[PDB]
Amino acid sequence: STGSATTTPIDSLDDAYITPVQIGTPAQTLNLDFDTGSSDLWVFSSETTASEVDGQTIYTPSKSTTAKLLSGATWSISYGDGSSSSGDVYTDTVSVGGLTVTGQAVESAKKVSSSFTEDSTIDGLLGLAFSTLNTVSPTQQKTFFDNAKASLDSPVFTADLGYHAPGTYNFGFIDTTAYTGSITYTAVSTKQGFWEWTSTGYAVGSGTFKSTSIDGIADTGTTLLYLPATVVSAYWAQVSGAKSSSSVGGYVFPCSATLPSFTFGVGSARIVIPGDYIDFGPISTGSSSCFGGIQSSAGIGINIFGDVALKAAFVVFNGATTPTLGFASK
Repeated sequence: STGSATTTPIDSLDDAYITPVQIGTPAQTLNLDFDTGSSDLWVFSSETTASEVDGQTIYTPSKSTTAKLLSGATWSISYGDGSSSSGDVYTDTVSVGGLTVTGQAVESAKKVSSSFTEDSTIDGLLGLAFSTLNTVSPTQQKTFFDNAKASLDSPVFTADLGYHAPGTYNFGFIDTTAYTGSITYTAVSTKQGFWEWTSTGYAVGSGTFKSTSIDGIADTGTTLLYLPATVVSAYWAQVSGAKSSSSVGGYVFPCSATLPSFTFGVGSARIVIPGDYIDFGPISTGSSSCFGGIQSSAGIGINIFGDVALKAAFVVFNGATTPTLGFASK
């Protein structure tokens, strides 16, 4: 089997991407944030505290003939941005782009933090990291991908995120028309539960490539590219007037600037992030200070190849017995 679903930016900045997902019988379609940095499939629901729902579409398990309470199971998750959610668990049929999993754990939110409530476009998350990170207790649950894997033509999914445009998540096949040149594969460590890999270095603009190992995670659920302070300083030093602002929470630059590209290494291959991808616009409406899309990972504890980086590539998440990651230009 295979699946193929279009993923769409939630706003003009590509802050996140939503993908329609069919849950239950008859289908209830919710728009979920596919997150390769976490491992819970959770949804706004008929159980979510009413004051914490503001425009989201909710899953109502009582209206699904295939929903079953997973008795005694609870979940609670905190994300890197400080947001959080928790609740109880149903099993139900879940389909993505024509690919169906029966008995999927669908984590129903009883509580969500402010950032979730305030984002009316995101009806929940669909985790695509390794199932070892799943938060369901006392019986940990599998991700949608883990459940689908045995039925898939090939044990893979791909992320093809657009810049200011829709893109695609495919399950079970590699669309050879969706990228240019060849795919370069690189080793993954699952030790921390993430799609963790080591970039071979970077370049700023037309500068020389610096060969250096950068361990980080491929995380579709993080907007920006978070890298070591040395790397980030080298990038922003090439933008006149750019500076790190403690008050704003990172590097800012004059909105009048033209940003250089940023290249990262994948083995001997090179992925180029155009300068425009690194512009996250005014820090507040009407400001002439713009927020940067490359930020320091210092104090996160991990480097994160988020959407800024991933959207510059066609990315293969190979979930074979020995997992790997592939990157191609597109």
